[PDB]
Amino acid sequence: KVFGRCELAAAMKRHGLDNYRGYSLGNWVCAAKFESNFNTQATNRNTDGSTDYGILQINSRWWCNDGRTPGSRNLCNIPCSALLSSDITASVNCAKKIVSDGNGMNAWVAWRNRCKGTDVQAWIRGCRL
Ligand code: NA
Repeated sequence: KVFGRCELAAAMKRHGLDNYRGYSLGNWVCAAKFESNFNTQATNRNTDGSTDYGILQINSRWWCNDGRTPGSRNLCNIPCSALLSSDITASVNCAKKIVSDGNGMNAWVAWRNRCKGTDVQAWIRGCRL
């Protein structure tokens, strides 16, 4: 599913991301825009052999199981395919583990290079929240 911008925020707000570990909701919308273009079926392979999955591009070296990432962990205890659902629940729940790992949102490279320090409230403007 490809979310609309305001529709995504509603989904994120309802699942408890607004101000989760102190990141305002706009940070999470901005990170989804630049990670996946709001497309829940986004996948991207990396040079190490890992793959990033779903609306927040969660990586199979640490976070989910894809059966092809040798030696990797599965810290969210999910198959990477769950991250591709139209229902974002599994993505959000895993995201909350990742941001709580010590480096905050810097674990998302698009966030660090395209959102951090920018006017991220602009991503929720106009929305009925
Ligand atoms: Na893995």
